[PDB]
Amino acid sequence: TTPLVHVASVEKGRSYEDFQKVYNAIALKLREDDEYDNYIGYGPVLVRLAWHTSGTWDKHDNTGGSYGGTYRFKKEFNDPSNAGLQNGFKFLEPIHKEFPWISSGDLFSLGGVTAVQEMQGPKIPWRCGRVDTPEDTTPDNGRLPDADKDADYVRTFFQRLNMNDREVVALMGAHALGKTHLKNSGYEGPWGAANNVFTNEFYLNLLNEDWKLEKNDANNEQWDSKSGYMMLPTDYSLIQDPKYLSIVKEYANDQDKFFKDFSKAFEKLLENGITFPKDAPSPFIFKTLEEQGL
Ligand code: FMI
Repeated sequence: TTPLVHVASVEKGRSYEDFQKVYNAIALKLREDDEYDNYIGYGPVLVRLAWHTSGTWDKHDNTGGSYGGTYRFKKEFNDPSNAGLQNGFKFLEPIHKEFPWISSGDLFSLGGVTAVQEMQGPKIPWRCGRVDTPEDTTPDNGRLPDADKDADYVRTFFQRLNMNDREVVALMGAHALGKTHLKNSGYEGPWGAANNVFTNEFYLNLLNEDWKLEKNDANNEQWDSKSGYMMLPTDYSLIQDPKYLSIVKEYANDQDKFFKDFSKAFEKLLENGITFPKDAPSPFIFKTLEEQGL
């Protein structure tokens, strides 16, 4: 029961070039399967997948986390909190088939990095080495957060993932991506207009839109704006709490600062629970398809 240690182990003989190839395959498929979710594309769901497979981590005993790639097991696969992520997993299936040597954890996390970068977000340094672990290492459902709570809940919840106020506010900025789907979470609507482009729009919308607390078709409360945008109760709590509000304003006024902070927090999130040997490769920074002329 003692807190186990997960040491990163580089996939046998693999290096930067090998992972850039996986990144490219993911990016090329993101470009090809552009019709998904009313042309939003698979970018957003891949980011959510990367986060959900990492967000089960508990700093107290190092259980859960991105290391094991346990989402491939039924218990986690069927977590109500992961409803809808099967689309992301299906997307990665052909990728894993072409590169069977990559671990599940590395693939799930790399999918998130690839999505953010291809959607014009900041570069996210990424490290390889996650190793698949047995089905009995799969964390129980209920470790992922709820969206119907307030700022105090958010702050306390994220302490389990060792994230502070700035890290939490920065991570939530990813909600500029995709949308909520009534069938998956009991919420409906997008947070903004640039559904598949990574920008700081989440913060601008929180501050500039005229929000009204309404009930959706699932009988859940959510904040709506005449522009057709929505915010979860937890999203809105970021402007209700004075400390979170200050940070929201900072990111709404500094795109570069948001990109830099999100990059650090996202990499941290994807690496929580992993021990990287002193002589492990330095983090990889993958070139986008655009940068490669592909
Ligand atoms: C890594 C960034 C990130 C973080 C940190 C983070 C944190 C948290 N998220 Fe969020 N998320 C991200 C990225 C990130 N999210 C993305 C990209 C989406 C869009 C998914 C899609 O469009 O398919 C979504 C969609 C989504 C939805 C709609 C799901 C659906 O109906 O398909 C809900 C209800 C929530 C709830 C919550 C919280 C508030 C409760 C778990 C929360 O704490 N999210």
